[PDB]
Amino acid sequence: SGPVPSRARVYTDVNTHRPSEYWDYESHVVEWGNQDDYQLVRKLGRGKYSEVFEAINITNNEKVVVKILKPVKKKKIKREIKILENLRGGPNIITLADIVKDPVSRTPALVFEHVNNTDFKQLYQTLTDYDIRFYMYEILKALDYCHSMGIMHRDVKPHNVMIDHEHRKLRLIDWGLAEFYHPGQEYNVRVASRYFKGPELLVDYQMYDYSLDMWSLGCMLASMIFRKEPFFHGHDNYDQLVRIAKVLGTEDLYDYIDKYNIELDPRFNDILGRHSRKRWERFVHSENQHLVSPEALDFLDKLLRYDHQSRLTAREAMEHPYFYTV
Ligand SMILES: CS(=O)(=O)NCCCNCc1ccc(-c2ccccc2)c(Cl)c1
Repeated sequence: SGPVPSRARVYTDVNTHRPSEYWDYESHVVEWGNQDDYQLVRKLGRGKYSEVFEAINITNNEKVVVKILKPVKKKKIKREIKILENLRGGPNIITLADIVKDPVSRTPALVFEHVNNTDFKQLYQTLTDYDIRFYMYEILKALDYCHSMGIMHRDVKPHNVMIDHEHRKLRLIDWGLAEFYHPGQEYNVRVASRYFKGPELLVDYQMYDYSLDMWSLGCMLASMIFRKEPFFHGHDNYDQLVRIAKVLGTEDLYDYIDKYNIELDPRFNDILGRHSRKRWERFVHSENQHLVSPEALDFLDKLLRYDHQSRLTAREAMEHPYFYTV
């Protein structure tokens, strides 16, 4: 038979009921601006096919962020531009302000609202249980919103979450891997960053949905409340599944792959082994006990499930008792 088909439990047909103009990014008409309105200040980082810079919009003396894209694949740039335009104004979503080209080098660049990020390697051991609840809820607002718009982010991780702690401002960034969800579509599993990859990706189950972002969110929450970064520390994509199996156990892994009739890659034969299901309390230690609670453990247990259909949706997650104090 092949693998059993699957579809999202929420926002299943949002793109189906919309015109082609919304989701057909290949037909989208991009109108470039003039990069002369912007003066580059400093480098903020470097990605696989992008260099991010802090800049000045000289026409109003306002700070902006400029992402210069290595134009490796045109279809992918068009996809990101369309999704960004589509999501513009959503809660906690980076705002694409302009799209410009270097008049001379002709390289594409995306211009965004400036976010004053506070350091990730400093924003730790000062953060409280309340702060973790607060920021997790702000990320869920972003996720429920983009999922409601028929988009899955597919690269949820701490590097893609910008926080201005002084102003308690959060922005979900880097929509370069984002995609339109269409029920029954088979997607490329070479998405997300290793530590944040959902079991569906590691077993090569192509018919995934929004729930993939919910696995990634669980990995970020686990690393935050247990002070273990990353939580699942795989050295490769095959080893990544083994690290998950050391926590969730091999019994539920076999239940998952049987339910979807997934063929497990021969490379897992000699590395998977047998593992018991671990209790979440096993990860509580003196360094992290002030951040852990029965509510946090119950919430995590509902996100970190092999079965992508059994994971909380972003809206069910926002209703969880872990967020009653927010
Ligand atoms: C250089 S750049 O483009 O600004 N990127 C760099 C991003 C820096 N990340 C900052 C970050 C992201 C997430 C969380 C987090 C908060 C609550 C729950 C889970 C995670 C924290 Cl503490 C810090």
